[PDB]
Amino acid sequence: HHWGYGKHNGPEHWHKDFPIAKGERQSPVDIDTHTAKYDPSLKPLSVSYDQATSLRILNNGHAFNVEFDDSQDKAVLKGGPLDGTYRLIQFHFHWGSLDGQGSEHTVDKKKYAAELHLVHWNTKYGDFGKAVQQPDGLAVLGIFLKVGSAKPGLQKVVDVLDSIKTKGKSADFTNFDPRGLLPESLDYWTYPGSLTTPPLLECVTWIVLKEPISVSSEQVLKFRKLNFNGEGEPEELMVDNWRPAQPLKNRQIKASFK
Ligand SMILES: CCOc1ccc2nc(S(N)(=O)=O)sc2c1
Ligand SMILES: [Cl-]
Ligand SMILES: [Zn+2]
Repeated sequence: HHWGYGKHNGPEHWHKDFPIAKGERQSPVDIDTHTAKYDPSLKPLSVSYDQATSLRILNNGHAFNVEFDDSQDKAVLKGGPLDGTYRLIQFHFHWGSLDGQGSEHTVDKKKYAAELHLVHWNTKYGDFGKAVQQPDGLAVLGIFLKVGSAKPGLQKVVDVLDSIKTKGKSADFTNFDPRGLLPESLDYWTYPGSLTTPPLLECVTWIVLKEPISVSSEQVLKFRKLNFNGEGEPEELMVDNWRPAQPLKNRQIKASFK
């Protein structure tokens, strides 16, 4: 066995191996724009990716991760609801089999075609492994993707996917600039949550941007050519690798705007 997104190992099954799946601060969640409240206590959000150093791209059987060198303070996220410095370690996406679904977070129940997750760990914990043992160990910047005009900055990623079609495959991926995946506005919603895939640890401060980026149908279609399976195994297209919205419970989503 092994958790996945299928009928017999999907999200509704995760709680068995990972009881925290029914926890008090699970992600993703639906973002009710009318209930979210503007928070003046939020400081300006700062995304500094100018010195970002990508190293490799990997198909881990659930999605593909563009990994970065986080041995030094380069690509960092700070400000907003965050206290201290968070360092970028990797980014990945969640997408659907159709344009009408694919995102994990939803806005007023609306599902986007995909969602980009830029993962960062709190530098005061030394490293990622230690950060995931803390309630404020991680910060994930989420960006929605809608199908429309192509996103130039994403093409380098889509063009390397052919080399990592199956689970376990990786490829060198240096000099990729994540700044090319950001929308114009940094307006966002924020709330305390968790990792959206096992181990589903509740160590994440979520920062979801309001403005989605546009990607072309051609670009997302290539995402859908990836495989969940390993080389030589029966083909199971990597699509719908998203977890649905979870109970908000005792939480309040704050807005950085209006
Ligand atoms: C220790 C294994 O590393 C992990 C495991 C799950 C996980 N989920 C996310 S997400 N979808 O951004 O909430 S990033 C991440 C890193
Ligand atoms: Cl299936
Ligand atoms: Zn994710």
